[PDB]
Order: sequence, then C-alpha cells, then structure tokens
Amino acid sequence: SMSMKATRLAIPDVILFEPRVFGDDRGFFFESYNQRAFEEACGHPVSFVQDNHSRSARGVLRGLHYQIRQAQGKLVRATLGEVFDVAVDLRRGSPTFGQWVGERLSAENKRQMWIPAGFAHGFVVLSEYAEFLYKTTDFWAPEHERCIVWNDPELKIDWPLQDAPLLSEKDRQGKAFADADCFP
Amino acid sequence: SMSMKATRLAIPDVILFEPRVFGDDRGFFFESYNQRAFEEACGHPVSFVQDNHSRSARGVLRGLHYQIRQAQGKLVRATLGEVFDVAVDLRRGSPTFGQWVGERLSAENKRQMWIPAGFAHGFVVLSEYAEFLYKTTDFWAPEHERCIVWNDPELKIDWPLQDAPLLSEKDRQGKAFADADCFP
Ligand SMILES: Cc1cn([C@H]2C[C@H](O)[C@@H](COP(=O)(O)OP(=O)(O)O[C@H]3O[C@@H](C)C(=O)[C@@H](O)[C@H]3O)O2)c(=O)[nH]c1=O
Ligand SMILES: Cc1cn([C@H]2C[C@H](O)[C@@H](COP(=O)(O)OP(=O)(O)O[C@H]3O[C@@H](C)C(=O)[C@@H](O)[C@H]3O)O2)c(=O)[nH]c1=O
Repeated sequence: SMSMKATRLAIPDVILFEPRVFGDDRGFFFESYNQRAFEEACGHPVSFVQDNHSRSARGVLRGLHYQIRQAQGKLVRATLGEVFDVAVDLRRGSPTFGQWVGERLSAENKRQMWIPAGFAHGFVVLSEYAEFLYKTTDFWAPEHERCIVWNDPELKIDWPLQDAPLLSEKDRQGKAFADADCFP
Repeated sequence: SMSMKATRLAIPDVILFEPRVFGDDRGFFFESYNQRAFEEACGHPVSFVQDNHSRSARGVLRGLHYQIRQAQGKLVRATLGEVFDVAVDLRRGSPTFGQWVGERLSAENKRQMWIPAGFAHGFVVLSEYAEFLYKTTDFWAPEHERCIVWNDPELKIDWPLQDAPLLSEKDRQGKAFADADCFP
C-alpha cells in the first residue's frame, strides 16, 4: 500500500497525476487511468471518448492547441521518451487567464497532466523520440481547432529547446495570443 | 482512401481493429480509440472505466484471466514490442464455448483486439520486451478474478513459444478448464 498521487498545479484546475507502479519478476503493472480515482481527485465526473497516440522526434513541438467549440479536456502522458508539457489558461474570466504551467512527463516518471476544457496545450520532445498518449472528453472537430504560436511573446513560455523547434505548418502558423479566440 | 479497419474473428464477438495512421515529418498521429467509431463497428454502446499498462520480458505469459462477477470487456493493444494475444470463450451456452482465437499485436502493426465480457484473456511476449495496454469496461475486482492455466490440454492453445514461459505464481496455479468457473 503506496498509492496514486494527485497534485493541483499553480493553476489549480490543472492536475499532475502519478500512478502507483507494481513491479515483479515479469516487469511491471500499473493502472494508467481509473475513473473512480480520477473523479475523486478532480472533484467532478469526467467522461473520455477518444484516445490519441503520436510519435515525435527530438525537438518536435506540437501546439498550442485547443477547440473553441466541442472543447476537449485532455489527460496526457508519455509512454516513450520525455516531453515538456504545457497548459495555458484561455478562460477570460479566470484569475489565471493567460498564465501557463509546465511539467516534464516521461515514460520513466509516468506522470500525467489533466488539462481541462478552456486551456491550450502543447509539448516539446526532449528525448531522441517520444510517444505521447492522451484521452479527450470530446471528439476531434477540425473546424473548431485553433492554435496559438509556441513562441508568443505575451505568454512567454520557457520551452527547454537547444535549437529551433520542428513544427507542423499549422503550428508554425499559430496566431498571436492577442489575436486568439479565447473562452469565456 | 484509408480509414480504421474492423474485422470480426472466427468467434464473431471478438473484433480485430486496425487504426488509420497519419505520418508526417514529425513522426505520426493516430486515434487509438474513438467511441463513435468503436460503437459503430461493435454494434452496441460501450463505456470504459479503467486503463491498464504492463511491461513484460520476452517469454512472459500473462493469463488466462477473467472476472466471474464484474466481468470486464477488454480492448487491448501493444505499444512496444509484439505479443500473441488470445481470447477464449467461457460462455457455457455459446456455440463457441471452449474455442479460442489468437492474433499477433505489435507496436508497429497497431492492431487491437476487442474481447467481450465472458471471455478469458492471455498473451505471450514474442519480443525483447513488450508493453501492453488495455481498456476495461469494469473495475478490477480481485475477489472475482479467476485463472485458467495457459497450457490447459483441452483448450490446446498454440502459443508460438519456443521455451517454457515465465509466469506469475497466480498464473502457474491456474485451474484446468474442466475445473474452472465459467459463465452461463
Ligand atoms: C488531433 C487529430 C488529428 N487527426 C489527424 C489530422 C491529421 O491528418 C493528423 C495530424 O493532425 P495534427 O497536425 O492537428 O496533430 P497534432 O499536431 O499531434 O495535434 C494534437 O496536438 C496535441 C498537443 C493536442 O493537444 C491535441 O489536441 C492535438 O491538437 O492526424 C485525427 O485524425 N484525429 C485527431 O483527433
Ligand atoms: C489487474 C490489476 C492488477 N493490479 C495490481 C495487483 C498486483 O499488485 C499487480 C499485478 O497483478 P496481476 O499479476 O493479477 O497482473 P496481470 O497478470 O498483468 O493481469 C492481467 O493479465 C491480462 C492478460 C489481463 O487479461 C488483465 O485483465 C489482467 O488480468 O497489479 C491492479 O492494481 N489493478 C488491476 O486492474
């Protein structure tokens, strides 16, 4: 009896989870998600309808993404390698509007971040490759997808990069925070 | 055009899924699960409440597992390495009671097996290591867990294994199919 750990971040609706891992002669086992435990920690019901999996090379940066309608809460983790994962509060009425939190998530540390609807999300790959898995509370709606550019000068996100990031065209063309659609 | 594929196996309630993978110069993206797409293929609504993650060395065999109350449907895949994954029908009244189907699931082939409640499940690891992920329709209930021994001589599972498998103590002590608690 050790157990799952949940820790609210500086933007308290963002939660850092750490599973309890059971090792034995075969390798290991852990629960990567448990609805009862998760809901207890969050303080409200959450339902996931899609799971996504990406593989990215060192220096790849994906984000900052959100859906302005059909907004998605995201529970994210790394199953290979290491990333720095960032959540940006885009709720206009929030006292932390325009602030961000970031944590290193890796296959080894098994940490996860819960990033509710109303946030933008992104990550950068620190390892040779990283595989990133996340669960979403609503479906992909490309018509509603929005992007804020990684290096926005108002957000001032400290990405641990040693070189220019490798971006998709969509992400390279992200809007400035000042011009971005935000949530109430 | 390409999209997710679903194929019913010889025991038709067991479904083999293969996601559509989008490659680009960052790596790839795929939806590992989509509730709409899944429910359409299966023909009935589903709710998953727990996700499990295990890591196992070559020759590790886990199974054959089921819960006789709080029975779990399982949607399983490999995110590292390769396994041979087996589903055994333990519904006494089923036309396929005592039959099994098996498929190789790997990180590279991205194949998944949907194994309904009423089945036993196991896998053997073919690669140096494998990481095996699965979603379950009900919670872990150790009081209700049962195991049938991997090499039961009535099931006659053709495990593509050269040498003796590495088993947990529990799995070494699995019951004979002839003596096992089964579902109606
Ligand atoms: C996001 C997504 C993409 N796709 C397809 C569209 C395209 O062909 C390919 C790649 O899409 P993208 O370039 O938009 O994928 P990507 O840049 O990996 O987008 C993701 O980034 C992380 C950080 C998030 O927060 C996610 O919500 C999502 O925005 O996958 C889906 O089929 N379903 C999905 O849910
Ligand atoms: C199955 C399970 C185990 N545990 C703990 C108990 C124990 O300390 C550790 C390892 O348990 P086991 O040895 O029973 O794990 P394992 O032998 O990997 O069991 C699994 O095998 C595959 C084939 C399946 O079908 C799964 O549903 C499950 O039965 O993990 C959980 O916390 N939650 C769970 O859901």
